[PDB]
Amino acid sequence: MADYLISGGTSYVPDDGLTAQQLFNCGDGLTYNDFLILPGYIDFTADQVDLTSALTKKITLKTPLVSSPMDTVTEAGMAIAMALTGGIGFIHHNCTPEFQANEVRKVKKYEDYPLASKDAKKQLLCGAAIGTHEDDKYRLDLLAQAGVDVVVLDSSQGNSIFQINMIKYIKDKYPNLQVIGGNVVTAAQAKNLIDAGVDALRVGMGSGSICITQEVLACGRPQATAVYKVSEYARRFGVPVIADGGIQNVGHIAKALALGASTVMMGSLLAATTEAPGEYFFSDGIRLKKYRGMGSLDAMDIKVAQGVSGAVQDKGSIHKFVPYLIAGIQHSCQDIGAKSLTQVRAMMYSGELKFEKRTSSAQVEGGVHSLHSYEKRLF
Amino acid sequence: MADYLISGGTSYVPDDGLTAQQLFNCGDGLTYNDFLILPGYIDFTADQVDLTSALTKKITLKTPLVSSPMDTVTEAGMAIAMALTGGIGFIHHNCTPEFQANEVRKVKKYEDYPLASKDAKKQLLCGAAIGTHEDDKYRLDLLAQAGVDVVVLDSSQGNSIFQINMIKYIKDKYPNLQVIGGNVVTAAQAKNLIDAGVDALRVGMGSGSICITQEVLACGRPQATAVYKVSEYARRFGVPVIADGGIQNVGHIAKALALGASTVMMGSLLAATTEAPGEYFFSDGIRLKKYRGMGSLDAMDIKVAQGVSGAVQDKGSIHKFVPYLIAGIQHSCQDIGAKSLTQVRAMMYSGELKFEKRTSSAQVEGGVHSLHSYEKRLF
Amino acid sequence: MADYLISGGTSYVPDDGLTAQQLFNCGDGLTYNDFLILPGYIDFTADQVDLTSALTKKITLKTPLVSSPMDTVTEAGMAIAMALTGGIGFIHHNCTPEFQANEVRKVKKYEDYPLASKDAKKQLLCGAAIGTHEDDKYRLDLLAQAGVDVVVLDSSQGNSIFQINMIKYIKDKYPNLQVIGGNVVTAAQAKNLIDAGVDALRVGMGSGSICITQEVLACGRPQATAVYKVSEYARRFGVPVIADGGIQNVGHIAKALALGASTVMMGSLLAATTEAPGEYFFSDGIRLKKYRGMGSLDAMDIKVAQGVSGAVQDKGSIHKFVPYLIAGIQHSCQDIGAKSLTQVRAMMYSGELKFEKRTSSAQVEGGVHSLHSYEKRLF
Amino acid sequence: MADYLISGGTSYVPDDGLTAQQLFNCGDGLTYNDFLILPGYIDFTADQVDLTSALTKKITLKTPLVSSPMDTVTEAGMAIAMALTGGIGFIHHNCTPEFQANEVRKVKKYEDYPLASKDAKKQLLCGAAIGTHEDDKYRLDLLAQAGVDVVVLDSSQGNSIFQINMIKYIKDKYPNLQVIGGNVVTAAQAKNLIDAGVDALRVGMGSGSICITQEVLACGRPQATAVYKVSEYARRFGVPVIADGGIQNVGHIAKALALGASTVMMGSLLAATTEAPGEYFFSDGIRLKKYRGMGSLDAMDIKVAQGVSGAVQDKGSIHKFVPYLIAGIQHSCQDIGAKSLTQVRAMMYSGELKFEKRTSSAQVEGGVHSLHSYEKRLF
Ligand SMILES: Nc1ncnc2c1ncn2[C@@H]1O[C@H](COP(=O)(O)OP(=O)(O)OC[C@H]2O[C@@H]([n+]3cccc(NC(=O)c4cccs4)c3)[C@H](O)[C@@H]2O)[C@@H](O)[C@H]1O
Ligand SMILES: Nc1ncnc2c1ncn2[C@@H]1O[C@H](COP(=O)(O)OP(=O)(O)OC[C@H]2O[C@@H]([n+]3cccc(NC(=O)c4cccs4)c3)[C@H](O)[C@@H]2O)[C@@H](O)[C@H]1O
Ligand SMILES: Nc1ncnc2c1ncn2[C@@H]1O[C@H](COP(=O)(O)OP(=O)(O)OC[C@H]2O[C@@H]([n+]3cccc(NC(=O)c4cccs4)c3)[C@H](O)[C@@H]2O)[C@@H](O)[C@H]1O
Ligand SMILES: Nc1ncnc2c1ncn2[C@@H]1O[C@H](COP(=O)(O)OP(=O)(O)OC[C@H]2O[C@@H]([n+]3cccc(NC(=O)c4cccs4)c3)[C@H](O)[C@@H]2O)[C@@H](O)[C@H]1O
Ligand SMILES: O=c1[nH]cnc2c1ncn2[C@@H]1O[C@H](COP(=O)(O)O)[C@@H](O)[C@H]1O
Ligand SMILES: O=c1[nH]cnc2c1ncn2[C@@H]1O[C@H](COP(=O)(O)O)[C@@H](O)[C@H]1O
Ligand SMILES: O=c1[nH]cnc2c1ncn2[C@@H]1O[C@H](COP(=O)(O)O)[C@@H](O)[C@H]1O
Ligand SMILES: O=c1[nH]cnc2c1ncn2[C@@H]1O[C@H](COP(=O)(O)O)[C@@H](O)[C@H]1O
Ligand SMILES: [K+]
Ligand SMILES: [K+]
Ligand SMILES: [K+]
Ligand SMILES: [K+]
Repeated sequence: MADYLISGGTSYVPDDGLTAQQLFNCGDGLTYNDFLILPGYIDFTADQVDLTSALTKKITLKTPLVSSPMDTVTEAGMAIAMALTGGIGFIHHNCTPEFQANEVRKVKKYEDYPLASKDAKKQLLCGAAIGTHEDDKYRLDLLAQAGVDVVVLDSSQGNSIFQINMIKYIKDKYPNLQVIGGNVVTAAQAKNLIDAGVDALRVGMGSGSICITQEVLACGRPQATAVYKVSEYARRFGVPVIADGGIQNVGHIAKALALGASTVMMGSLLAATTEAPGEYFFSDGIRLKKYRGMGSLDAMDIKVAQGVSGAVQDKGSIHKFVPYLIAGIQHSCQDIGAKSLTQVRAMMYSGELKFEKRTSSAQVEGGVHSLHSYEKRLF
Repeated sequence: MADYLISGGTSYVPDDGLTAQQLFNCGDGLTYNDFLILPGYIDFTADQVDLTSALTKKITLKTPLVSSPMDTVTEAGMAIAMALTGGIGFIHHNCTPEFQANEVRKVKKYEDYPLASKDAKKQLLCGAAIGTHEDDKYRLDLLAQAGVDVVVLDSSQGNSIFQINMIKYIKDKYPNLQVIGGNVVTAAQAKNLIDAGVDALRVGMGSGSICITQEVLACGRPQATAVYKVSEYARRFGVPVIADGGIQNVGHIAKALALGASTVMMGSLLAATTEAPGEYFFSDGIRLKKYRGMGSLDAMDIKVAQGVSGAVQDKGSIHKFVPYLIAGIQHSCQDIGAKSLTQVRAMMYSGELKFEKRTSSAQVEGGVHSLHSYEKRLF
Repeated sequence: MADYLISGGTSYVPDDGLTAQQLFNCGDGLTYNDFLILPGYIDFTADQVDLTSALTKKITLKTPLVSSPMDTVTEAGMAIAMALTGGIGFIHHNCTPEFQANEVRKVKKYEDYPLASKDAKKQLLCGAAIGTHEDDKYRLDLLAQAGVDVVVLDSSQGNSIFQINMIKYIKDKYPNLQVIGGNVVTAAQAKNLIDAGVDALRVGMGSGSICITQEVLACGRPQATAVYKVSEYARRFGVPVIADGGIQNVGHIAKALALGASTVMMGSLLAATTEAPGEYFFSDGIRLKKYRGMGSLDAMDIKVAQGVSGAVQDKGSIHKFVPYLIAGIQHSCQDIGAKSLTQVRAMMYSGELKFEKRTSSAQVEGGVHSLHSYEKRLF
Repeated sequence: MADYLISGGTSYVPDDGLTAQQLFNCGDGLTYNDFLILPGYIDFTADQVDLTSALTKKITLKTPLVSSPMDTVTEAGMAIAMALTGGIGFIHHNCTPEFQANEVRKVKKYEDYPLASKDAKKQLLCGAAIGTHEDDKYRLDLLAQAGVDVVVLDSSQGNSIFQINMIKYIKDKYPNLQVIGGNVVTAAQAKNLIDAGVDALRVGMGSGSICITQEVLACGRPQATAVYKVSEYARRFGVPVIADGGIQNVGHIAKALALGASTVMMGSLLAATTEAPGEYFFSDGIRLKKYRGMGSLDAMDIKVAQGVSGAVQDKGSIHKFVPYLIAGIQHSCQDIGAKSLTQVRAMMYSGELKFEKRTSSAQVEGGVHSLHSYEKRLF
């Protein structure tokens, strides 16, 4: 009958809101806080949401969470905790190659965690970072001998001849080793690195909490727009994206995933956790832990500093914080009417998922307001 | 793996062309010849295309073809042929009520045609037209006694209190009789008639081959835009649309169906057929049959004429012409990558189906050109 | 000094006109006659212009001219003449496989023409057309045994599972045989065929002089826009384009090449030439030769005709007509300030080359006007 | 082959971001902090970047850095240091003509610095400022007798008959003396001054750190837009531009140079340096030096004040600060993929260089955020 024959029985949907393509075609240079995702239809419970994510072409994780390769964020303990909770961690390289290899070995030889990320031998997955310099090759070798599963080329500007040469060298010498390229914020850089043969991209420049690259070199891009554009280009070749930098809350993670990113990497949000490197200290009755950019003078100690050093308040253990992030992501997916992150991205690329801009007054309204005092308890 | 997890395994589609919503949002006042449908992907043969169409809320036809209720187009013979070939015909009402009832009876009592349109009693479906005047009520009664399955309220401007009153009267006295309202070209008229309780809409004003309403009363609308807008509004309430007027070739039928119409009604294209009323004559060696608008002075014989009278060249029998139209529609559906008209409309409403405008030079290029002489043989 | 340091010594260029990207982003559905190329700077003579063109990934021609695979256009003689003059011809397949193979053999065994197109063995290059049906495979084999250098899959709508399967079969059985896919007018079809592994694309649908596909199936695209879009997509993967259909004069060839096409294929312009198949006849004192679409009822003799049959006036020998086209293309390149077609396309993609739209009055002004009578002698 | 013939072998570049022309055609009134430069491709080291810049038509500097002619910024010592480090300084004129001439003489008679800016006699380059009043002529004479190499006409609004008359007088009496006109923010003012015969333009009004002209007289322009527009007009006649005012960090210098400026002049950034005039003092444990606008009541002591007076924190010696600025500019050039500032401007005018807007949230993200405390050490 006509009820089905007119358009296939699918009840029409009133057109309200903007698609991601429309939102990011205005050239406004948007970030996470500049927009919201409109709600959809709910016919499932939050606990049924699947957060399985692809870190690289061949590596798949049960959660989209990744720890940044920073000397104040990720060491063997942080990597072990992230792998157990369903994510992965990248060991920093501001150390001797032997120390990094030893940390990787500690991660690999570690012995309920149903979501634990493991390799074919039931060993916890581990990542590591290397540079684009000649010495890094030796470092890579040691990391290869320690059983590292994936390596990320660490650089503020990854579209360089040095990085392409290193990618080709790695692929020739270690064909089975997954390689992540970055950082990039434009489609041209992504094209160059994908042609080089990378298995994933790391997207972000200037958005880091401890980053001052934008005001020093005038180079960067708003995080949300960069994520959207790079993910849209990379999806044409089946290359996943890691949104790196600018993450402050679960909402940012959900927005990054909805815009095309397959994984999200956080430095500050995981900083000051128990598993993070360093020891807690006290200042004015507040418990804090050090957190610094790898380009800050302290980290590298004419030198042009690209980062700052400071402190972050204690957040507890990873084993309690990560489940909260997982629950928040699941609830966001339920609110937008998606049973999986893959479905979220499919809806966004198909135009089903709708977005809306936020004015400054809209941002004020969205946050806490009109209260004499209040306390915020996330969980 | 990433090949499926990024967006669900559906290979991305480059964005090329305009959606129907984009095409008809420019306010250019487009007709059929002003645009083309872009080709898609073929993974089936043309003969598998299903042309099942909904004439009304409860009446379904195996073909989308309908014959206009005109004194030079549709009588008992034309209706019988159209029903046998898979369509339906509406008996004109420029005659006594008894004559129209007798024609309806002839259609109903008629005794391989696999696509034949039949009612629950295996009797050929038949339609009829009535006016919005007091006398028409009596006419309707006779048509009801003859077994008519559907009635169309014939008027150049159907958004009138008289038509709404007649619709309510029919629904009260004949609850099981399907009623078609029209003609309308705007969403407001469609809203009024749908609220009245019509089972289908007849869309078109000024586009008829024998119509001069636009130049006499300055009232009308381009056919393609009217079809799109009225169909888009009516789909919200499950009300099918009959695109009436302006059809000159199979391409026009395909375009009308793709823009939202569930059926297409033709007066001139079926004129001069063997089953059409009247007798053939000869002029300058050309075999012709009369064809006139119901608003022309001849048809109604101060009077304001809204149509003209003339002649149309012979086209043969319906039993050979209609199969050609069916084959052409199937081939168009295959070219645009749809296995059914329902799928065509679903794709158009979902944005998958793409369109492109045509400049005057584009129209010239599309037609036959750069030939000293030629002969056109459709089939 | 400042004369060079400000911007590198390159004198600034006033911004006047539109780039191709700007021109074809308006969604107006433009054809060749709807726009003009603005002149540039001349610092060379016309005879220095290089017309070297890439027919496929591995086949390069000294001229961009190709003869269509039509039963009234290209046979052994036409192919031989085109190869000698610097182009190439594709043997039609509306014949027995043995006849086509014999024509290919005649072309291959033919024994000053400095621009002659030859293979590694100094044998004239020859192309042939095949269908996407099961029988065509056998045909292909014979064409392979006759020494054909390139094969084009002939279809009005080339984005089909059948064509992809045939492409894969050819690449598996004949890895060294160049394959041309088509016809396509959108970037999605081009993506599918390029992923299948074609070596070149054939772009055009509805623009043929003897084509009525647009009015019968409502499917097609304006030629210029299709050429631009498909060429822009294909250039990303190094796949050349053959603009097919709608060519009436040298200006159209130049426009097609400037919009991204690597070669141009003409059916009507080369029709009625001495080397074309068939015999001349006389009508009202005019010497004409037959020319028909391969989809016309005559060519294939329910059948849905997609072409017409007619006659075209005599044009002389190919050996005199082709040099005129070469000279005209060279003069157009000189006028737009390019020493080669490669440079033309580089300028167009870089935005240096500028275009302007043409109104109908502009088209009238561009043509001959305000004369009581005149005679047009091209050369 | 096709790899090179299609477009010349240059791999296509995905279109991402806006050109400067597109960015500044929106009429949004942008400043430095409102946009970012997108990264490019790196195939060289930062130390190979050439910062050679044209101060005027005939004067070329090895660095684009200039010191403002202010009584709290530039005296003989500051000029000597700037010339030694590769820039130049302009002696202020809020003093007796004899004092200014003596300072110029001190600069000229000063006796490793490979980048030192020297004249044909191996004497350090020196600039000076004069007004548009009758007395200034005498001042000019003394400055001419002291060996000044370039003179800048100091005025908040340089498009005046007085300034044009002074320019003509200088050119008539001192044909070989380079003259800088300003200040201007629009293309009409630039046209007038260029027609007068200036050798360079000084661009800025309302952007100074100590300037309140915008709120007092309602006259001014955002700095970035003014720089872009004036530079674009001046480049047509080979006239360089000095971006004056609004510089707070290296990123601002890089942005100003990328938008068309040939040199950058800073008052506040060089204020409180050791070579700056005045003596350090202490306030609340902070070491500060005075810095005031030349239009402030203190500087000129009804009077309409156009500037304010205050203090700036100590920054150290010029010989250490300037190298940091040079290194930062080089790193920015490397990040955007340019080996020289000339190449940067050529890329920007050709559209190769891309830009992106910044929302307020984008600005917040770009800066330091999400830290309990931190310390910023530039170098
Ligand atoms: N084969 C090569 N031959 C010759 N020349 C080469 C070669 N390869 C690169 N160059 C050039 O030398 C410069 C150096 O810069 P890179 O080594 O590329 O690191 P970087 O730019 O990210 O940070 C800046 C400083 O931070 C310190 N640090 C330590 C550990 C980790 C990080 N990670 C990050 O900060 C970020 C990651 C993601 C977003 S930020 C930073 C270190 O001291 C750096 O110098 C460039 O010009 C380059 O082209
Ligand atoms: N209860 C009512 N009480 C009082 N006043 C009423 C009432 N009801 C309507 N009026 C008003 O009287 C006028 C008459 O006009 P209608 O009867 O509505 O027919 P119409 O406007 O289509 O054509 C015009 C003339 O053609 C002749 N004719 C004969 C047979 C069929 C057609 N079909 C068509 O032509 C078309 C169909 C689709 C596109 S064209 C035409 C006839 O002689 C007409 O007068 C209007 O003002 C109206 O409001
Ligand atoms: N393996 C397969 N198994 C099953 N079903 C298949 C398979 N493969 C395709 N089908 C389907 O059967 C139909 C047939 O159509 P095709 O063979 O694709 O040719 P076509 O559509 O271009 O022209 C139309 C008619 O012209 C005649 N003719 C003869 C020689 C050359 C041409 N060249 C052209 O005209 C043009 C070239 C460029 C622009 S026009 C035409 C012939 O009689 C045709 O039937 C389609 O539905 C298709 O999907
Ligand atoms: N031949 C002439 N005959 C007759 N009338 C003339 C003639 N020439 C100009 N007038 C008119 O008299 C007024 C005076 O104004 P100017 O002398 O043009 O200086 P100014 O407007 O920049 O600053 C304002 C006050 O600051 C004090 N001061 C001292 C030293 C340096 C500066 N430099 C700056 O501040 C800036 C530079 C770049 C951006 S700001 C300022 C001084 O006391 C000023 O009066 C105008 O109306 C004018 O048309
Ligand atoms: O020193 C630095 N300068 C600039 N960016 C940095 C530096 N150190 C780390 N980053 C980047 O900023 C990210 C930290 O993001 P966040 O802490 O979540 O805001 C890291 O994962 C790196 O991509
Ligand atoms: O006399 C008339 N004046 C105006 N419209 C008419 C008249 N007669 C019929 N029509 C309409 O025009 C249609 C004919 O369309 P066509 O003959 O396919 O061009 C009919 O089905 C009516 O909707
Ligand atoms: O019968 C047909 N129907 C539709 N298109 C055709 C037919 N025959 C040839 N063509 C196409 O039209 C082209 C002829 O272009 P033209 O003769 O230069 O205008 C051929 O090369 C085919 O691509
Ligand atoms: O008193 C003033 N009122 C307005 N502008 C001034 C005044 N003094 C200096 N300026 C301008 O402001 C610039 C200082 O820029 P900044 O200190 O880098 O922010 C100088 O080079 C002059 O162009
Ligand atoms: K709120
Ligand atoms: K045509
Ligand atoms: K003309
Ligand atoms: K930041």
